[PDB]
Amino acid sequence: SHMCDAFVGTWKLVSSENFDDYMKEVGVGFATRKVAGMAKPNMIISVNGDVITIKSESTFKNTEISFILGQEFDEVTADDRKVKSTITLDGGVLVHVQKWDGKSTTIKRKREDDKLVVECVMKGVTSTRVYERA
Ligand SMILES: COc1cccc2onc(N)c12
Ligand SMILES: NC(=O)c1ccccc1
Repeated sequence: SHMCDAFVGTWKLVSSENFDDYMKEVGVGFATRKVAGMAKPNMIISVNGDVITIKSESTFKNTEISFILGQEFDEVTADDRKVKSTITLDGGVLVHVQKWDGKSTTIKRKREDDKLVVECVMKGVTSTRVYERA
């Protein structure tokens, strides 16, 4: 077993709050905000050795990242930013920091009851996205 065990599986989006405002703060343009905001992604998390893979699949886009904790990687986000990302585990929370163009945003993923709660923060704006097992 490893502690990241509790994240592994297939998850479906069940609620979202403030995501349009988060996207505005990140710099996402109108059309992508509307279509991305409509999406109901599944999140598929797996682990093989030290490598964690997170896939996010929707009618809008299918994305995939694989990474080792603490080891930076380059990521093309669903909104087409080219970012430098680092993901760590802090007290049981996956903490994903994206850097680009002198800006930064942080996405936290945590298990709470039977949910996987995703908190996205850009400056003072937070969006909370709740997933449940598929
Ligand atoms: C991280 O992936 C997403 C985050 C937010 C909305 C999304 O729509 N399609 C996606 N793959 C997606
Ligand atoms: N999984 C999500 O819904 C998500 C939203 C925004 C940024 C990263 C992930």
